[PDB]
Amino acid sequence: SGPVPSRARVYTDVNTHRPREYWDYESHVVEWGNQDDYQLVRKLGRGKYSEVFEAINITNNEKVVVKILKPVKKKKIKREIKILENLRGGPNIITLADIVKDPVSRTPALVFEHVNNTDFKQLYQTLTDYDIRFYMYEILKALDYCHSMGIMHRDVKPHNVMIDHEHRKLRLIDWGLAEFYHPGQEYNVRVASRYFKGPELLVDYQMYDYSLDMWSLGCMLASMIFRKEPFFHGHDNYDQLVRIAKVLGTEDLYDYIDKYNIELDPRFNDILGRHSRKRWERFVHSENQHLVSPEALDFLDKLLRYDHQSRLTAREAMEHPYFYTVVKDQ
Ligand SMILES: NC(=O)Cc1c[nH]c2ccc(Cl)cc12
Ligand SMILES: NC(=O)Cc1c[nH]c2ccc(Cl)cc12
Repeated sequence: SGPVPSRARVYTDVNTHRPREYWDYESHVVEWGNQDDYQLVRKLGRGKYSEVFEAINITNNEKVVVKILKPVKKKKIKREIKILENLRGGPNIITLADIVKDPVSRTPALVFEHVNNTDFKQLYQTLTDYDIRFYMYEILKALDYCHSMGIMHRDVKPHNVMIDHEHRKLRLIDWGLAEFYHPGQEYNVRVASRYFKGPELLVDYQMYDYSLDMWSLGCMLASMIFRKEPFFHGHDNYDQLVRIAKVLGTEDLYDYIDKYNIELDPRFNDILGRHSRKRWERFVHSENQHLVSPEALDFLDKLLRYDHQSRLTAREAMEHPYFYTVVKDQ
């Protein structure tokens, strides 16, 4: 009658063996700080959910990044804070230094460790083949850690990867979309950016898991190695599935729909058509060849799969020979 259920292949039950307070974020009490510890120095950007500022901690002149939240429901803020606290200190995770509240306007504001420069405008531009491997391996460290801590990031894309190319350091940021994985739980599919949503989000399969972040990572890698950003350039959510299908083929699409007994929105019944699975060589040209290799295409093929169950996990991804040179170098 309904969709066939699903469980993560790894880290399935790590949140069950935790004390309830670790993932029951609705019950978390926020420990506020004094916002008068801090002065804003200048603005750095503004995303969909917050404005971002360079700022200074006046007691100990420490330099800091301040994210002033546009108003969201109290429970999503408790979620983000709890996740950031759980992950603090893990590899390549942004560190949450404080959390403050404007006395007048009552707006919450997270305070983070300084890092500078973003993946955009330096992504498909200045990085060598070895850079891409190195930085991808650093992202995998973050994803494997957070998954092993029971947490889905759900918004992996270049805008949320802060790289500081001088010091070869990387932080995975904006955890406001992240969730705890619980076996059997049905999640909201209206997450992540259009170009990075996995097939499970596009077909509205709610019992997804960590492997969602591995579809996004595969999207990021495809755009970097082919120098085509975004790789899947959908007009909207329904067309986004069409763009994937024109690359991955429809056969595996309808195979995935049947294995999980997914009801396909009748909207799709006309735009998907029939498409062969294309070979990756179709995307290689003179301008991107120096970043493409058999290793990279093989690795990519194993991230971009319809069946979320069959994607490389993060730990498996780090064992792929695309990263042999990186691993030996540390
Ligand atoms: N002393 C202040 O209240 C300055 C200020 C205005 N708006 C903010 C938002 C966050 C943080 Cl940490 C500081 C500020
Ligand atoms: N949220 C952003 O993408 C804006 C931004 C620019 N530069 C940063 C550095 C650190 C952090 Cl947390 C955020 C930013």
